[PDB]
Amino acid sequence: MVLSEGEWQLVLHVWAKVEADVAGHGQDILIRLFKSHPETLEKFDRFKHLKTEAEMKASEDLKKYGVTVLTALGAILKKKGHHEAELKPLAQSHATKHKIPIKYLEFISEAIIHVLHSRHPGNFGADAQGAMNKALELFRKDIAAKYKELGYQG
Ligand code: HEM
Repeated sequence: MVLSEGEWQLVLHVWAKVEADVAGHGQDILIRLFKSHPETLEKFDRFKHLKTEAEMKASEDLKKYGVTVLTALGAILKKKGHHEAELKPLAQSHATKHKIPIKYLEFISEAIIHVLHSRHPGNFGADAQGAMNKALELFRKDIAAKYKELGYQG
């Protein structure tokens, strides 16, 4: 797939708002993911024992990971599709060490779109949400193709 420059503009305009508070957005997104799809919390040995949202909110480890995820994804989005280098080490670790099925990447993509819609309604109208969705589909598609080269396709 290929996004037009106007679609990348929409994606990078709302991402610039997320970047004013990377740790807060990271928390919201992961909590939305774990509340919606609790099976995903099991991949985290660091904090799969968390039982409630309150515990999740108070976890410093969870907030750190949120920053890790959003910083890596922000660097990929800013490439505007030229992200081959960035995707290599990510696809290897998620396919061979963590073992994250593509389906889980779809789940976190939904959680991102939900939180942007909640926090940034004025910069996340239908067109900007369609463009973010396209940017995340592109990301999943390219990661899925690398999983396959790596021997995992999950
Ligand atoms: C937007 C999508 C995602 C991005 C950009 C991302 C990025 C990262 C980065 C940069 C790391 C640390 C370096 C490395 O291990 O490669 C990491 C580690 C990890 N990721 Fe993610 N990730 C994403 C989705 C997921 C999902 C959906 C799951 C699980 C349901 C997952 C589970 C893990 C695990 C278990 C670790 C190890 C954490 C540790 O113990 O510190 N990732 N991820």
